[PDB]
Formats: sequence, C-alpha cells, structure tokens
Amino acid sequence: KTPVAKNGQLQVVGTALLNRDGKPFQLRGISTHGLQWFGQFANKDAFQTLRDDWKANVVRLAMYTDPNANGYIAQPEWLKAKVKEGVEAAKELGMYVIIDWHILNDNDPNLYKEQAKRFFAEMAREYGNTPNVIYEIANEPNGDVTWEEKIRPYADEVIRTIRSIDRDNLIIVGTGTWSQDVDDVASDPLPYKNIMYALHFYAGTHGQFLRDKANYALSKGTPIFVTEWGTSDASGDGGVFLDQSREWLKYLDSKTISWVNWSLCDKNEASAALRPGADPHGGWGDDHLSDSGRFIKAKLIEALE
Ligand SMILES: [Ca+2]
Repeated sequence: KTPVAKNGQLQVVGTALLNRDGKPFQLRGISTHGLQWFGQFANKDAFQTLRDDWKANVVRLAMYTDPNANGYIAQPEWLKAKVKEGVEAAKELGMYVIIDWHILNDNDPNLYKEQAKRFFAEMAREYGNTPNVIYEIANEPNGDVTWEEKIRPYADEVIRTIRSIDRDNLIIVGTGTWSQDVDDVASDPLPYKNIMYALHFYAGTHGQFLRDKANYALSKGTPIFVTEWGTSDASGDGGVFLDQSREWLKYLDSKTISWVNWSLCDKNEASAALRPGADPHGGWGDDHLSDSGRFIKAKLIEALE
C-alpha cells in the first residue's frame, strides 16, 4: 500500500508532522539535483525504484530559479514541464512530492517573488486537490537575508497566494544562512495552516552547534523539516562522512523530523547517489550506486524495518 494511501492528508500540529489519523509521521527520501542539469532522473521509473526498492516515501524536484544557472527565470515553460512530469509520476506511485523553488545564487527570494507567486498558484490549482504535493517556496535564503527583514515578508505573500487555493497541503519555508537559522522563526512565526521551516546540513561540515539551533527552534514551537542534507562536506572535497551522517539521522529520527538527501544524480561528486552512467530509468545495481547512495538506500530500507 502506497505512502499516500496509508497516510493521506498530512497536518502540522505544533512542531509535529502527523498523518490523517493524527499519528506522528516521518517522510524520508531524496532530491533531484537541478532539473535543468540532471532532469533525466525525474521520472516515474526512477521514482518507482525509489518507492519499491529504496523504500523512500517522498521525492524532491529541485527547480533552480536563477537565470544564470539556466533556472526557471531563463526557461520557465521548459522547467515547469519537467516539474509536472515529476509530480504526475509521484501521484501515480502514491508518493509525496516536494516542488522546490530552488533559490541559491539568487540569495534573496524577493528578487523573483512575482514569478514565484504565479508559479505556485498554478501548481496549487493543478495539484492542490490531492495530498501528494508539498510546496517548498525558497530553498536557501543566504547572505544578508534575514527572517524578519526579507524571508518572512516573501513567505507571507506567497503563502497567502497558495492558501487561497490549497488550504492544507504542506508549505515549507527556507531559513537564513542556507536554511540554518531556524532559531529566528519563533520571533515572528507565520499564522497559517500547515507550515514548516527548512533545516539544511552537510554531515562533513555541521554538527552539534547546528543541532543546538534546531533544538532551540523546536523548544519555541517551530516545526522543522530537513528538505536537503548531504553526506559530504559543504565543498564536497572530503569524500563521504558516514558516521557523522548516522549521528545526524539518529538525531532527526529521535525528533521524528522528515528528511531528504541530496542528490539523485550521477555527477562525479561525493554527495551524488549514483555513479556516472547510471540508468535514468532506475533499477540501479550496486555498481551504479555511489558510497553515498549505498548508505542512503540502506538507511531508508532500515527505517521501514
Ligand atoms: Ca489540498
């Protein structure tokens, strides 16, 4: 029985994500790399391998926005079509699916706020009628871009647009310093239904100092969802950090915090789950899973156990 058939319409109560029966529920899965670069993996066959064999219950569609990255602003119809294919695939498989407005070098989400509103309004009219879709409205605010000054104002307007159409599907809002500054949200939280706040980390870079920030946020009532994390270090030059990854996943499991690994592609970098040449349509043998991918697959299987 599929994840969506078993869990239905999710709800946020306090810090906690719950399923349709009010039971605590953890989403676990993996993100595409940028759809403009590694979109070949965002298909129903790859996703079925993730569901059936890896035991993932969520996928994330990383739609870069920055036109210099060949993001949505440079080629909106072509990228929107990829997002739709990804969402339709997830719907057919009964998986949850995150539509990620993947800001990064465009470090202030306000830069493309009008485009974000129109895009998410469309996504909500198309997909807001079933439980699957999750709207991630600003991947990683960074630089001099704070909760009070820039992120919350952006989020309030985009959330009002979404909530005028889709009253209940989850919305996840990024936080300052590449979605680290979750401890700033409680100073002025958003008064809408089913909102959670992003925490991102790399196992080779972040440790207890960032877990303390998460705990502080949780203690003030801020719901956290890890929409992106890596097994490598921030630069990616350290190889993989599996004992540090295990420590982080133990922490997230203890708090029933949902998590999404980066990334499902075959780029020659430590955080990529697949080895170069891996089949876009799934069924990956061990030869084409990287050290990171082998670990993530095993952890997902173990969690369902
Ligand atoms: Ca809905």
